Amino acid sequence: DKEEGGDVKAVCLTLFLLALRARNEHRQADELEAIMQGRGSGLQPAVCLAIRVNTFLSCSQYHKMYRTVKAITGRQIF
DNA sequence: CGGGTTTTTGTCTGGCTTCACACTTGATTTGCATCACTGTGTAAGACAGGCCAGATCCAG
Repeated sequence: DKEEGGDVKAVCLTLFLLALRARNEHRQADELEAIMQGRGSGLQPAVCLAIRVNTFLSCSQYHKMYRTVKAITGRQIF
């Protein structure tokens, strides 16, 4: 917070990417980049909105599907 | 119109990873084209024509 402005999460993921590249890995690096950016392993709200609308899903139906996926998989895809 | 002072970076430098890259063939798994059909088209209004009724007219 003294000289680097004061953003904690930024320094955190930067140090993690540096320590990861130290191990010269690309798989994990790309995974965390996609997670932190919001492009892989998890849909944007507009994307799931388009899916729910263009497939005629009811709100109740969509909630049922969301609940089932979250219960079985354990990871929030929608 | 271009001098100071940190940012922003590709290297120099050579030596350690973790993935990349030739071949099979028999499956196994995805991806995509094809075919006979579907729904949404969904109540009233204008006009001519036959028919008596009753008004319009005729003549003893």
